[PDB]
Amino acid sequence: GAMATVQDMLSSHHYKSFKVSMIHRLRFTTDVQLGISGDKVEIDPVIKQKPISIDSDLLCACDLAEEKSPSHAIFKLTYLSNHDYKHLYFESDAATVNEIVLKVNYILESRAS
Amino acid sequence: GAMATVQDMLSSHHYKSFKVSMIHRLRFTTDVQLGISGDKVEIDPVTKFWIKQKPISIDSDLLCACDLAEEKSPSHAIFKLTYLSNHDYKHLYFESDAATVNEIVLKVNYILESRA
Repeated sequence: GAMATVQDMLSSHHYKSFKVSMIHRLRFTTDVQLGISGDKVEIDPVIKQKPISIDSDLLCACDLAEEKSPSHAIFKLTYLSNHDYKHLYFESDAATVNEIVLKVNYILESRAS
Repeated sequence: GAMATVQDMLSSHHYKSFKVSMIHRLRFTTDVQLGISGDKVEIDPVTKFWIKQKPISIDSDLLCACDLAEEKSPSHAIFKLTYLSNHDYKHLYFESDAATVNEIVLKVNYILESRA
């Protein structure tokens, strides 16, 4: 019904941050805070260590890339940056990863009317 | 010794599969079975927003090179396979223990060397 749909929209678009590790190369990762809302995705350190800030309208996709075990999953976020697709990869435990992938797709899917 | 090394040359083109990690975008690994014989090289991966891994089949006559990329410990080594696919060179990276890796690299290069 209308209450449940509104509540799910609030809940998927509210800002929420997640402690994940960003993967620069095979086994070279840094710990980050990944902040996601309906308006922006931000990546801040807890190789480039300048914060990253992406307008949510420049996001393209967010997919699960590998789930190893309940405690190790990797996902890939794709966005536009000065006219090219870039990919960021992060890993965390599998429940966290699945929550993040669903939240980002729920925001991509909400753009249509 | 010499006769085991000659047995390995004799059997170099026979089918053998290895359980190794394929490295994706120089960032993470997934587990594959890498089947190698003188006929071809196959990579077969061993959940609604899931990046699908398609099986890869390469005719051995499109292989170009197989090179140890680095050896970290006895426990981690990485090799690179290069091949021609629709007119471009493609490169795949795999890692496993050093013993497995050295065995694959030798086997693939015996296969490339036997062209004649």
